[PDB]
Amino acid sequence: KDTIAAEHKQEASVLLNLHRNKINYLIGETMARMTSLSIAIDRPVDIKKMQSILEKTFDSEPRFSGLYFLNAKGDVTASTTELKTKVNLADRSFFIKAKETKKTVISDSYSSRITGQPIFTICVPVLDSKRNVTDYLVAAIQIDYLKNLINLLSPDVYIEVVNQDGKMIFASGQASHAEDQKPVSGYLDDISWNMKVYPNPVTIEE
Amino acid sequence: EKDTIAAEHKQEASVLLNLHRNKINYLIGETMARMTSLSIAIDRPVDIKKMQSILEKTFDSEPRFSGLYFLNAKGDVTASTTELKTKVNLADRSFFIKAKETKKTVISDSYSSRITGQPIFTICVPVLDSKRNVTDYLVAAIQIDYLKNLINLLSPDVYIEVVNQDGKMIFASGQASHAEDQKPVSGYLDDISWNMKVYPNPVTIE
Repeated sequence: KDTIAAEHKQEASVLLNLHRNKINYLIGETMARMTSLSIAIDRPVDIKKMQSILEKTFDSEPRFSGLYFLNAKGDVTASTTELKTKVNLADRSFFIKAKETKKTVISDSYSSRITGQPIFTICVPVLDSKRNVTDYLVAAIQIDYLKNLINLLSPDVYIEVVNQDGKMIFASGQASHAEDQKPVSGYLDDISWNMKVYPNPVTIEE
Repeated sequence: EKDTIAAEHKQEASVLLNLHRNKINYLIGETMARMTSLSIAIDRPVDIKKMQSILEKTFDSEPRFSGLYFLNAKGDVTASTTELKTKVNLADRSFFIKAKETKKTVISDSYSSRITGQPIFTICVPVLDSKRNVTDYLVAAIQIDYLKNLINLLSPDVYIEVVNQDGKMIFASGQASHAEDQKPVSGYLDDISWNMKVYPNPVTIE
């Protein structure tokens, strides 16, 4: 029984690596796209050009809740989501941190002010020649997209992702599959979310 | 007995194979993403002075690149992170030929850089006008050494080999003597036809 259990633990550890890599790739690639956009856009930014870019970047990319451009004040000035009212994001932690650090920020999860759904965001400050922040690129990723990705590959195993405060980010599978099991866990690269993959129990065969 | 520890050594070679393939696949995917976002963000028609600055900013602090270049439709290098001594034309390169014909991103096999003289592989992204004619090319050359050092840094003590589809050695990490009497766990990368072979460690006295 110890031998099958050990196979099951190794399998869980394989899934842990597989699924974290998928998420790390999505996050990393998005950081790289937003960074390249911030570098290549011609100053001063033409807002209709930026709107076109965001739409083209968004197109056929289910990972995104939306892509947005903000002015120095945090007003959303371009948006893949058709906005019904003016939106300002200056109060968001990621915005406060991006402004302060003048570096890319990857936020914890929260409920989108624009769509009402759970997202997390990658924010890249756009700088002028004097290193002053003039604008912000914001890529909002849909948490549910990540969850569904994992669940489709691994429907029969219980996987949890939680943040440092212990907030559930998402959970995939039936928690019952986890009974009497200790999980195999590990953090993501760009955000301190911890993924826990529970090994499946040893069945009657044996 | 032995067979049980050998099975563990094999599983860890498999873990390493996936770790390292994931790393290189990410590097290639991220670089493609950076180049495609660049072509989308920049004003058209492309201004060569602005492209030159963008390439320098992209290249700066990126050990991965041998160099970044922009080619005109004839294959002349028109922007370059590498100081050029004479005119350079890459129209004879296989990747250029395939990029021109397919009008899609191409990833090349390894070769010796005409510009730096070092072993590299390149990622080439054609730039198209409104009517889908190819007018220019973005070229990102990555140093093989960078990949080799990347693998070595993670796994000094195990023998790993990367060979292309024809059996040409791309690079090896570690001492070949560690592979003696072992069968490798192997797999191809995603976007380039290189096969990575990770040899498990021998069973020790313990």
